[PDB]
Amino acid sequence: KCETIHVAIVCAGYNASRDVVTLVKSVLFHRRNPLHFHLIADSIAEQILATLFQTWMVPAVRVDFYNADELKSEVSWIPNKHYSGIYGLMKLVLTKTLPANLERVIVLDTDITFATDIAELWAVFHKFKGQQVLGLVENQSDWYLGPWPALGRGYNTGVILLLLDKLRKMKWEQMWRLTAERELMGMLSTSLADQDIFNAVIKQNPFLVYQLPCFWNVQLSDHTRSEQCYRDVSDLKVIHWNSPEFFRNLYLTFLEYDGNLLRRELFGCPSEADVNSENLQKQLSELDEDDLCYEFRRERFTVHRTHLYFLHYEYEPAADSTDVTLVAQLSMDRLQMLEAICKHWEGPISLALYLSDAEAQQFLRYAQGSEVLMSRHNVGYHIVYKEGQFYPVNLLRNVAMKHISTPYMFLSDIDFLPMYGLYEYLRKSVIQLDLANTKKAMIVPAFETLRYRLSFPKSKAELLSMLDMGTLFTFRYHVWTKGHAPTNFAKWRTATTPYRVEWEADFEPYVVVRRDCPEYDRRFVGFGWNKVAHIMELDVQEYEFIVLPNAYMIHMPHAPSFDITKFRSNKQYRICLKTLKEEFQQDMSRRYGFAALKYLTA
Amino acid sequence: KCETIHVAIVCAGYNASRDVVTLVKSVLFHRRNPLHFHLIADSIAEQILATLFQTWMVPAVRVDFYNADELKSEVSWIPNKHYSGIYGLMKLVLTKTLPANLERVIVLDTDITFATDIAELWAVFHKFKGQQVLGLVENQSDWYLGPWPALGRGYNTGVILLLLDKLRKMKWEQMWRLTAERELMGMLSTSLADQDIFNAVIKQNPFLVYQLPCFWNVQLSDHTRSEQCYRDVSDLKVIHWNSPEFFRNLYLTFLEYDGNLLRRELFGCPSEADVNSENLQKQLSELDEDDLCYEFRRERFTVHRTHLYFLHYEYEPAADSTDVTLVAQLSMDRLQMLEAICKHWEGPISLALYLSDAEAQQFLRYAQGSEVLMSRHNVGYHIVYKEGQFYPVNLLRNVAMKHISTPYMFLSDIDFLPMYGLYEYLRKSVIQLDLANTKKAMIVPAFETLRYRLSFPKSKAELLSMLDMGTLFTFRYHVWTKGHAPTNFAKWRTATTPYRVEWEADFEPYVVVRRDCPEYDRRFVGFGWNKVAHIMELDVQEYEFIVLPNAYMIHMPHAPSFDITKFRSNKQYRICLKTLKEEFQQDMSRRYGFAALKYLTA
Ligand SMILES: O=C(O)[C@H]1O[C@H](OP(=O)(O)OP(=O)(O)OC[C@H]2O[C@@H](n3ccc(=O)[nH]c3=O)[C@H](O)[C@@H]2O)[C@H](O)[C@@H](O)[C@@H]1O
Ligand SMILES: O=C(O)[C@H]1O[C@H](OP(=O)(O)OP(=O)(O)OC[C@H]2O[C@@H](n3ccc(=O)[nH]c3=O)[C@H](O)[C@@H]2O)[C@H](O)[C@@H](O)[C@@H]1O
Ligand SMILES: [Mn+2]
Ligand SMILES: [Mn+2]
Repeated sequence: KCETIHVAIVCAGYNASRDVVTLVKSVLFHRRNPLHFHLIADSIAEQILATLFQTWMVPAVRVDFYNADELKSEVSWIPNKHYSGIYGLMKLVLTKTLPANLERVIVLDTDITFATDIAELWAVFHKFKGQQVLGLVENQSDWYLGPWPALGRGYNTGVILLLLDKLRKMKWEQMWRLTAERELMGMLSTSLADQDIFNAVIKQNPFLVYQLPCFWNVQLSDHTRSEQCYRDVSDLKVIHWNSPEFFRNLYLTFLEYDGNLLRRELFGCPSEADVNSENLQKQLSELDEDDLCYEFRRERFTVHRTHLYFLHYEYEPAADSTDVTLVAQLSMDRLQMLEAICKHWEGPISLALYLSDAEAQQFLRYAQGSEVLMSRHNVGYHIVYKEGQFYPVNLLRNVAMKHISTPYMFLSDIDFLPMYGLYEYLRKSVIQLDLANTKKAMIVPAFETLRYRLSFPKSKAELLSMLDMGTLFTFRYHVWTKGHAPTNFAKWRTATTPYRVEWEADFEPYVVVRRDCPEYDRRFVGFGWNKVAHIMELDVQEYEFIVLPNAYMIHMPHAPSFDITKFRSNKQYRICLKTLKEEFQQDMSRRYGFAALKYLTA
Repeated sequence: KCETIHVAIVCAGYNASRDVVTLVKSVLFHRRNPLHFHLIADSIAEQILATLFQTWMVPAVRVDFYNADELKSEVSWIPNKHYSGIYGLMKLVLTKTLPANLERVIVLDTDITFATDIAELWAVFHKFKGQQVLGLVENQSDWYLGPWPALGRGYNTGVILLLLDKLRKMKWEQMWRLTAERELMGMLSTSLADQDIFNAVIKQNPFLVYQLPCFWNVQLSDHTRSEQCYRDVSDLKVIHWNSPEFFRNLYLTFLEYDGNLLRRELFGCPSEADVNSENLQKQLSELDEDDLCYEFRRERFTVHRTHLYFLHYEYEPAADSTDVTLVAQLSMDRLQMLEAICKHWEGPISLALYLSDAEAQQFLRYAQGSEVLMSRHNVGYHIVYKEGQFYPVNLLRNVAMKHISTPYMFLSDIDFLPMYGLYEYLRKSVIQLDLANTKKAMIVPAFETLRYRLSFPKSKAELLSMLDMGTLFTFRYHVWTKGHAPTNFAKWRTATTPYRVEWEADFEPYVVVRRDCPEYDRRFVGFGWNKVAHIMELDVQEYEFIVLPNAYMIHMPHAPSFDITKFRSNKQYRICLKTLKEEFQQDMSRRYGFAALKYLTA
């Protein structure tokens, strides 16, 4: 009843990571038995998938990872032309990689979707007889009908059933190696990668292959002409999207399905105790539900499913080791800023987007449909899926900061447009002020405007002229000047060299710091006191606040978010935010003692 | 295998409508057999549920409605104090209301959630023996332990299994009527409404009751103390939320589940042909997928699940029959306007919100947590659930217009704040201009501002002064003046009486019209040409555009929506919008002929 079903998936890259996320969602939507995933992945995919499954907390799912690079030398001698690359040749060597104590496994591809319970496919293992060990579905295309030799139409490696014990007893490694060498002696190339090799083995030993029903692998490829195979669309099971209305709706069902709905244990089967799940349960049990601020404390320890590098990412290390990454976080309603930011900052960017699955797909379509975003590869998109009622601003900031590729980071905001050439200016400033060997934070002055149509200045003199004419203002000039009052804009107007300032109450500048800067406090959600706590923690750790003369950023106006609108620092939210501020002050007093006394009167 | 399962639900009110939506979602998430819902509902709930199920298009679900008011006289003689009111006493008379050809039924309450397949509960009907006909779960509270007499702890009417044929053969009506009369001779009142009466029958004839397992009705009431009943939380089936962490997560699973995922047919069972579903399938099949504008044409005919009156609504007819309803539509990112609008317009408001299920719950929490929104009952919230990629602005406008309660409607916008007292001014203007007997549209001048902090003028003179100082501008003054150019603001500055204007190219004012105004064209989605087509249709039907002297509205600035940002009338969206404009012009030429020739050069 609770028999563990083992699924082996080969993943490599960010696109493959998204595809395997979709496949795992499809499998979990129909599962009824414990699942053990064996992910053969390179480091790029391994980090993403490990973080995703750690934060996902799916009950009765055990995930293990295997170094795909170590297997490259196993297939480095086989030329390949399939778009999956060398990683497509690794499904042959799974018997060498998977643990020796495993008997049966279901090998899948990243472009597979499940419309039925995977236990039904696992039950097919009971029907194997004789020496049949590879459960394969006959190819639905005329590719092998005349390519690599195959039996009949050939078999498709999109879904495979393997009996590892029998393959190991029969020395599958030597068999497939000899078959591949013999085929490559004349073919000299592979058209469909290891799949072709599979067919070659099927030619030599047809008795090893068990022909599964066609509806276990519905290949929607070009010129498929398989209408008879899926004539009964109601009873279709597994779909393969190998293409370079019901199917579209089914795909969109899982592509936009909420993954947090999968955090429910399997009935009748014990769930293994995970450290993160146990910690979350203990912390939530410690919280008092009678307290009026229960929601905020619950959101503080809430673990959000995080998908690092949601889009393709590339980066090259800086030769001078002084590179700076723009760090910001945003929700969906701020997407219009992104392109503008990409037009101002030419350096690496690390963003944390708080999107739902539907919003994640909308953002993916927007990014793939935008020339500006597709022309830039050094922008890191880390999607933190929505959960709870409040906006985890500090959690998003921590996610963005932790996954940068540069020694220094600028803790900017998505609503702020920087000046042109600020990237090179900060790269020079870190060398000039020697931030590597000192605890110094370089403050970038913040300005705000109320006009959407703005002629962005190309120099500091033009910015001063615009300030004189009343078009621009210092940030929060009309509401709360205490935030940037210690910036000393009056001295900044005529300053030609960076100058040090001192911390004051409610100070919250925008700082360029090192990679190892202390993290934000996750206890603050929504709007208010988010950056004040971080600036206080910076000051208590002996950080020197330095204002640069020739740097500035302008806060473009934005409609109030639902966070502000609902919890506009009034009534229950104001009381809870004051309580959180008091708790943070108490923790500051306890942790550092004498060095943190001056913040009590702040 | 495909046996039809009949579920009887009593619904009354908007809160009950939301609850029954949640219950239906919970039932459909676990169903495996055809479902036939019998909804005993009053007109208020009947309209909402009929529209919701018509737009929902759930396969293998047959919904029928029964007049609950006609049954009131059947229980008008029984005093009741339960918060469900007289509608709570109707479950007794279901045998009188349901069709005589039905044998077995499952009676549910609006506060029920299903965590297991309802076919499992329907299979319990096979286990009935003897004269046991009411499948009930013993009450889990000490309410009946000492109230109305009961057997043991009593039985809970949250979930009932009825054999209608046997009840009719045994004359259940007379039995329960006599039992209720005898009990009320001494009790004189009902504490738990018909439930108490049920228990009384259980006292007289205990052999009629079949005691279901406890986990078929898990009552989470106050002082429940039933930990033993749900000690195995993994294998819990039906939850009753009769209260005035796993349970919370389970409730939020269905409260925020996407209902459009339920539009999948049951495997192995034929689906009945519905007129709306057939029309949608035919229209989508007619559309060419090779056309680059496939998405827009698909969205044109897409049927969106509509939930009329998502919150409690009250209204009183105007004595003079000249009342005007502010009609507007908005998405989530415009919620901050609502309260402001409620501070300006004291009359009835009809709004159409394009929210997802999670966004619907967020809006419900915001509205229940806001004093301004809870103090106003004449605001109609019609939620149109998200589907597709584009914003159905015209569909939302049609939904808002069609469900107003007043003879006249103002086709305003959510981004526009009206002047104080505009409600009474328009109520006087409709009488002054005699819009009842003439085809006249009263134009309200539109202005825009770029400053979020605005001192709203209390008179026209102050508005003129603000215009002179450059603080305010006419709407789209800096971008596209053609939209409100025919408004003739120069004449409006000194005008003291309403004056007629003439239609011009791309004219798009904001008009007060009658209830029977022609609807918007649903072929336009996103942003662009949405109101131009409606104004052209108004002009081609001989509507006189009248500008009022002492009326104005100010367009508060807003961050660009994702619709503008992505499809900012550029590239593919611009081409598709131009194509839609051309098609609308062709339809205008064909439908009216000579009277529509002047729009070709527009
Ligand atoms: O730096 C500051 O001075 C202030 O910045 C924000 O306050 P504010 O800008 O008024 O409010 P938002 O516009 O909601 O916050 C801006 C930042 O939050 C993000 N954001 C986006 C969308 C959303 O709904 N909520 C939200 O907080 C934006 O992407 C951006 O990074 C913080 O919430 C304050 O705690 C802080 O004092
Ligand atoms: O009112 C008008 O005359 C014009 O409104 C919009 O032009 P614009 O104001 O630039 O764009 P929006 O800000 O999208 O229009 C305001 C309306 O759009 C609604 N809205 C809200 C949110 C959203 O995502 N999309 C959207 O269209 C708002 O609720 C409000 O009713 C349309 O693009 C024009 O076709 C229409 O004629
Ligand atoms: Mn901001
Ligand atoms: Mn607008």
